[PDB]
Amino acid sequence: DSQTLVVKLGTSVLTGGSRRLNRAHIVELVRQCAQLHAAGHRIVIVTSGAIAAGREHLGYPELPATIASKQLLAAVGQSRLIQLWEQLFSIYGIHVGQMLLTRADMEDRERFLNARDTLRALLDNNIVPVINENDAVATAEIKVGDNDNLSALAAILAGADKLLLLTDQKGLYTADPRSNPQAELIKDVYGIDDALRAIAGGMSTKLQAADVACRAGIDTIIAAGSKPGVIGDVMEGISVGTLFHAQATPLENRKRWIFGAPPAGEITVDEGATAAILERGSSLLPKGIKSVTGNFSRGEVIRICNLEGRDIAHGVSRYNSDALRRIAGHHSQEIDAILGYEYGPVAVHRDDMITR
Amino acid sequence: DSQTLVVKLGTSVLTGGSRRLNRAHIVELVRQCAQLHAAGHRIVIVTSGAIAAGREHLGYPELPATIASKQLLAAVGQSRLIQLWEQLFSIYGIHVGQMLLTRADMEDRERFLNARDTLRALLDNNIVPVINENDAVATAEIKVGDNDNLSALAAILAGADKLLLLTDQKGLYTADPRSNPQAELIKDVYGIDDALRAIAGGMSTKLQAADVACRAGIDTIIAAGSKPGVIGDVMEGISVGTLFHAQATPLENRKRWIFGAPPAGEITVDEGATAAILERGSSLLPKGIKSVTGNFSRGEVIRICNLEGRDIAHGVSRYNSDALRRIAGHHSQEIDAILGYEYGPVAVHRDDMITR
Amino acid sequence: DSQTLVVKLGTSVLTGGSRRLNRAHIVELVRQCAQLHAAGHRIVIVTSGAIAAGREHLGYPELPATIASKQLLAAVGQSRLIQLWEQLFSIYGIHVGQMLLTRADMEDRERFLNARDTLRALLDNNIVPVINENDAVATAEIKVGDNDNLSALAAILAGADKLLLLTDQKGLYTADPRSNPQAELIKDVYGIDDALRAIAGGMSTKLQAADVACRAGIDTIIAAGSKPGVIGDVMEGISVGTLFHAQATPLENRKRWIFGAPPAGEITVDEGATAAILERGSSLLPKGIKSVTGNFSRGEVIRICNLEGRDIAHGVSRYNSDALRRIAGHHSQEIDAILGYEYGPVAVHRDDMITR
Amino acid sequence: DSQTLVVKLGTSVLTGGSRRLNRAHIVELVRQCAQLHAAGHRIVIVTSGAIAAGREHLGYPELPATIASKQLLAAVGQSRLIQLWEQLFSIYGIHVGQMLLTRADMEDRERFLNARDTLRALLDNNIVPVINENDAVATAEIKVGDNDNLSALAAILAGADKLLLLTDQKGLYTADPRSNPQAELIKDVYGIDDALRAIAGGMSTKLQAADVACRAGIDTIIAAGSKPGVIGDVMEGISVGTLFHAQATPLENRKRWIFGAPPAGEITVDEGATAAILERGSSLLPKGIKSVTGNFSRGEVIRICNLEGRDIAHGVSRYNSDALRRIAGHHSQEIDAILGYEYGPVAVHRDDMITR
Amino acid sequence: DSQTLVVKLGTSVLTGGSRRLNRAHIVELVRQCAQLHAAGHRIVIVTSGAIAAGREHLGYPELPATIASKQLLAAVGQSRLIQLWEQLFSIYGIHVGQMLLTRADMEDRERFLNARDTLRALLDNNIVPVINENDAVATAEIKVGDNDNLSALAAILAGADKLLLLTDQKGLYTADPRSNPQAELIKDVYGIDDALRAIAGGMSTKLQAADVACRAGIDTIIAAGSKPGVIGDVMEGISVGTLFHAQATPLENRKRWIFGAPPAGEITVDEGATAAILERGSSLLPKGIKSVTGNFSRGEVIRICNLEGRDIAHGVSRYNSDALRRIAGHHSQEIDAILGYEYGPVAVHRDDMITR
Repeated sequence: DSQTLVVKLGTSVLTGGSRRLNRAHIVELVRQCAQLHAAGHRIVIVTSGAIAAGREHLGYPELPATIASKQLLAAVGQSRLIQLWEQLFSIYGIHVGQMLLTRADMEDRERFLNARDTLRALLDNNIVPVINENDAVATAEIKVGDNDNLSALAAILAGADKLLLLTDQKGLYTADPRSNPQAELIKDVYGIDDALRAIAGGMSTKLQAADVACRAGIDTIIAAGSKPGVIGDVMEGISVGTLFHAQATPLENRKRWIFGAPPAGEITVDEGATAAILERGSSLLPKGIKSVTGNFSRGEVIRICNLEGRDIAHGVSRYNSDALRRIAGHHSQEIDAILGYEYGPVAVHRDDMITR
Repeated sequence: DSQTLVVKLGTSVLTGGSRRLNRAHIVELVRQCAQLHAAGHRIVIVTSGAIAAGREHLGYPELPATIASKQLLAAVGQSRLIQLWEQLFSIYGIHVGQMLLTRADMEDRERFLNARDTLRALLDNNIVPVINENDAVATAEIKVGDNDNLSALAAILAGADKLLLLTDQKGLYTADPRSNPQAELIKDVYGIDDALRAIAGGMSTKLQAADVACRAGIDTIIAAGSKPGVIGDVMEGISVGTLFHAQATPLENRKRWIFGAPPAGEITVDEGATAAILERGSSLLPKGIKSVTGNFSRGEVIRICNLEGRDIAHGVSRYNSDALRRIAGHHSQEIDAILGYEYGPVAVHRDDMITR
Repeated sequence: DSQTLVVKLGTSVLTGGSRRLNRAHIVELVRQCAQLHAAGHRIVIVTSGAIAAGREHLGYPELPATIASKQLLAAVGQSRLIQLWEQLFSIYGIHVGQMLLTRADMEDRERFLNARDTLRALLDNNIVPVINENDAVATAEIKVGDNDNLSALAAILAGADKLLLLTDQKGLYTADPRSNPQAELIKDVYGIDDALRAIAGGMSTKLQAADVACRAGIDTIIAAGSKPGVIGDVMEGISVGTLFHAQATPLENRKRWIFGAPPAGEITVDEGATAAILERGSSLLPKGIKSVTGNFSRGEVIRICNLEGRDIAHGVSRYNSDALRRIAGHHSQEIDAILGYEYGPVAVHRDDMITR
Repeated sequence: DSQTLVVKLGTSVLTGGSRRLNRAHIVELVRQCAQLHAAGHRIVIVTSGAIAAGREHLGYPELPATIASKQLLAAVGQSRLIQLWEQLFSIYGIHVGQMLLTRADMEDRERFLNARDTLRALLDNNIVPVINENDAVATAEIKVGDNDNLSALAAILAGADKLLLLTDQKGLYTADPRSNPQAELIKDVYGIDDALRAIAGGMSTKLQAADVACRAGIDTIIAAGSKPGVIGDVMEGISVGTLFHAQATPLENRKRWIFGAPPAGEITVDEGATAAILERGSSLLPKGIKSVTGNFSRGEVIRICNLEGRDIAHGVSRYNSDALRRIAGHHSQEIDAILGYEYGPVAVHRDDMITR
Repeated sequence: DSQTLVVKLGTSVLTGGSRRLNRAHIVELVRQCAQLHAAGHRIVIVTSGAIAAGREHLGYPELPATIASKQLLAAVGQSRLIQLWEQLFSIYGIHVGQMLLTRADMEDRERFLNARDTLRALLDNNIVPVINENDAVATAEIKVGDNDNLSALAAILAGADKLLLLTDQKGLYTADPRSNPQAELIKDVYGIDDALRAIAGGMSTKLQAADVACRAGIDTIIAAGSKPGVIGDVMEGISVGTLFHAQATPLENRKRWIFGAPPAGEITVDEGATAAILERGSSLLPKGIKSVTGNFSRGEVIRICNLEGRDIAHGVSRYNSDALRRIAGHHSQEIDAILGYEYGPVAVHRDDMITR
């Protein structure tokens, strides 16, 4: 039962509050993640703290406290941090891939598909992808976000089963633990309500990310990074901190994604392909394509109809309208010859359409 | 209560029986050693497996099975292994210094003193020294030995309190554990006897090293590398394997070292340094020297006598006879100007002399 | 026509007088050496400046000006310098190997043979050997030498054709170039006479090294490191600086080495082996051996005589007397089975004997 | 949704009725299997016809028609056929492993476990295992069986989802197709009854194997080898021939396997391990073992009880009683050190007990 | 004077201590075996090292150190090693047959007979049988045995005259050759005793195999694989290593085998067959069979009595009781017609019977 887990590490966890990175905690977490990976699970890491790496690499220079200095430090520390991550993960024989993503890329239909394909390839080739925010084109408000929303976006993109948010605190408490001895850590949360938001006054960003993940059908866990073996316990299901149960199911999220917008086009599908899609729930092949109507790009939701014209399914196109028209009615092995490139042997994946 | 601990790691422990180094076990042991170092103790590491590092670095070439190939692989793997040790120890902010030693250097009087000085400087500057055998000028008869005797020699050189020999077995057993369910692990050994040698049939080299270490007053412990927290337990004194108690005391070993060979010279000492040596057991400074007789080199044992001629102490010279003659009666700050170099402010250290 | 070249790089050349290594000059020299290596020649590098690398790696600490500090710095600088050398040589796809040597090993009969075998293996497997001085057991007087004599010793050990000593000066001048405008660069030297040592007043160590190398039949060239393409021009025979012609031939040096000491033993050789040795000048195999008389270690010069008893040749034994006695009369492929190790298929190599 | 499919190929299918193997059909089936493997599935191949390979390799000698000749031909053709299979599978970059199994081995408790572990390793390392019957120790009656029962045994061992029995005929017919034009191929069979046995008079062996597989909870399909794309259609679920539905569930088969015999021993399990087994259904670790009672070998079903002695589960031991006693209470990484070998880090796998 | 020889080659001999098979040594040994085969003798080869072949074929993958990995490697190395053996033997025009056997097969009465018949057919058709342990169903303790006991079992099965065990050492030594120069090679051994077992400490397995072979009346020789022409000298009779003379005679071994267990049945034999058995020592034919009493399987020891009921001989049945009952009193040419198969033209072979 292999599962996909996304781990978010804040700068406070990585540095321990100091000016530099604390590599002992990082290597312990890497050991736990390597155990999980060897167990057969898929791990995706979202990290931060490139500024500390940049400061360390430059010999801690005396720079003015401007956003330009922060951008410079982030630019150097991106490379420095990826190098550190690969050095630490090479101890257990695990390769690391770098991903620089922004929210605008998530919004775009085609860029989302490209990022999903790249991440899926990375995961299928047993490579742990390290995902950070592209600070080259980011703003200060995005910098204050600390990749919290980015973690939820990455979890949605990867289709992960659990999302773990490591922080300094043990999780969510009923009241202030310092003032109230009776204040207790909340264990299970089923619905994020305004009362919970009032209780926790970047914990608010963590709650927002947890709500976003839960609305997509992904369980969210908030725990303390300093807790030993926290990742393994989260993987096993043992309670270590505040848990946010998934409000919906992944199929609901797929329906929401497919039917969120009206179709941008329609294509004609032969009878055999129609039967395969309906009876067996198979993906759509370019051979069964008979006619392409309208104009659209790769990743846009399109309408699928049989020869009779009846709506049979709604799905996401893996090719643009022109390419689909050109490769219609050909064997999947000739797509590269016809187009000069290939996005895969299928026109619409089975998991990417809703049959109706 | 700072103590000096020497850890010996065979190729079996490092590689786990494979063709390549297993870095998970090594990083765990490094974590334990770093905890001990942070606790304030001094750690010296004797390592092997340069051949494995050389094989891995060269892309595993198909070299002929010859001693020349082994020397080739050792030459490359020395640098590769020191690099690996430095990378692993830098995680906890600890620097690593390389030292290559042979038994011939230990036998020599002057080279022993030079190696001791280098190791003492490394230990005083909070740097973990990594000791290996110089395979460029080595022979196969010690290549089969796997640094077992070199570990004891290094323990003697460093003035260590405990010597730990990590191995595959849990230690020493009364009988064969496989054949005899009643066979149990021997916990304490006070005198290495012929019966013990007959019991263990390469445990023989480890027994010889343990005997050599115990004869010099150093406790020897044999344990299993795979045992979790072995180094910490050994440091605390908890029983984890076969323990060989020290048959002698460090004072006895010093007496043996001083009186092992006849004095190679004699020096004359004024009354002030005589009172310093006798009443307080202080070291000897070049100011107190009045006359130097005989020819000797650095490290030779010399005879110390007062103005009358009565013998007061025997000690190990830190300068050769010519240098002592040239710097006699001068302040310690002028040694560098007079000679062009210096070996310290004292002519004979208090710990290298025996008052009588 | 492959040739063996030994390049000695002092600390002044490596650092340019600064406190840290200047990697631009080093990478240029590495480019020249890589060109020569790809051309089919054999390159041996004698380096220095470990103290600079140790200072740089430690963050330039405020160590007291003591020899203990120098040894402390060298202990880390050795590893750092070898890492730098391998990084620079890996650009041109050339592997490197570390060899730590002392003059005492060169004086020894057996350690000399072991070092020669290791170096020959390194050279035959297309690996550039980097030779330095073992500072763990070295003295201050050796430290002030700066590997001038070690360079000549390594040149003799490697059987090199040319020894190149890079320095700051352009070469050797008849008079002081600064004071006397007409003072010019001496081009060729045929004998190091008293006048030459009078002219050059640390140039004296370089003259001593050149004398040692030329006495063994190796051409010594003194040039300036900053000169562009100096190594290539030295290889092609162009004049770039003072050249010291070889006073003797390698055959004369071999005779001096063989007949320097009386033979330590004697062996009896078959008539077939006699025919191989006398007419054809071949090596000696263990099959032809019948009786070994006397006790000797590996590397000792022994006497070879036929069955009737007359001397035929004197050579250097590759095995000790006991091993030769045990393996005499067996095929060369059984040596490992008989002894548990081997030093090669021949008992006395052709180049290590003088037929008479 | 990866699935494990076992394909059995008879001699008639491989040779097409000729004296020699017909490699065109074999390479077509290999192409289909390679497509399935690249799709992410697991394939196990049971083959025959080694006698034909032996005849072809020996140049078709004129041997007497005795069982000894057939045994010799099988002995040569085993190697020849494995070589042919690996050559054909290397075209698509798939490695092939050979396993020789007999029914008596499956009957043994320990040999069954060893074979299962070997097959699981082969499948997990993406290697197609080719399974045949060891004809060296087999009898003539076993030879007439044509690996039909062996195919079902291998399917049970691998835990396959479907079993395909290629044959000359299209499958099972209601009547004789030649005599009766109204005779039709039976598509689905839910229970093998005596009427079906009477209908088909080695088709009977095929029915026996199908019944054995169905009673184990594995679907059995009988089709014609000459049918194009038969394997792909079979795995996709398209009907191509007689289908035998699974009478029982895999959990029923596991219960039958576990409770077939009374436990041969009992062990004591700590409270934490008891909670892990009960609450989470995890496997048993050697650390949680507290006492081993009775004598048993690896693979035997044993009784698991908590500290209170209550019977909590029944499972299959991966180690013998002596090894379990010796390694009880130790961390899994020390099993190899204690025993000299390791059967895995767990005592009993979670799939290998029934919690009660 | 044709003789049968069994040669056992350990992994150390095959690989020379490296990670891969050294084919020069193997081809030399194959050349010697081919010369012997051409001379008219019979050769049986027992080999190991499938793990090395599996590692080489799979591109030396990085597998975890577990017995599962060893089984995975062996599953491919078996085919690779058989292919290598047949490739090397085809140079001299000799075919090779594969035989996978285990000790349990030797224990079984009928499997022993089947293996003996297969091996006899292979030998009679000038095919060298290559024998290895079936690692699919083997245990770790079987792997550590290195086919030593299996070699003796195969020698017993084949009825070989000599058994040759190639090893790294030159043979059995009175004392340690390294420590004691007076230690010499024990040329002849007539009885394996406690002192011999104490002298040699995997030499113990070799001694056990030699004892087993000697008690069966087969000479055992331990020599060094690297020795040139060892196989030819062994066949000729030259002393190349420790020789273990046969303690018993083949007739004694046959009597021990026959009378090891009481007869499982009895048959009635006509007077002509009785006369042939007693006077001429001929084998028993199905024609002379008069009655079959009791039930038994092929290979079981049965009791032979004449018409009067007097016991005449004890032998081993080549058929089961039912088959003998069915074919009793019929000609040998009709056995195949009656049974559909034939185990030979005789009921009990003369060499398998003991007249009494």
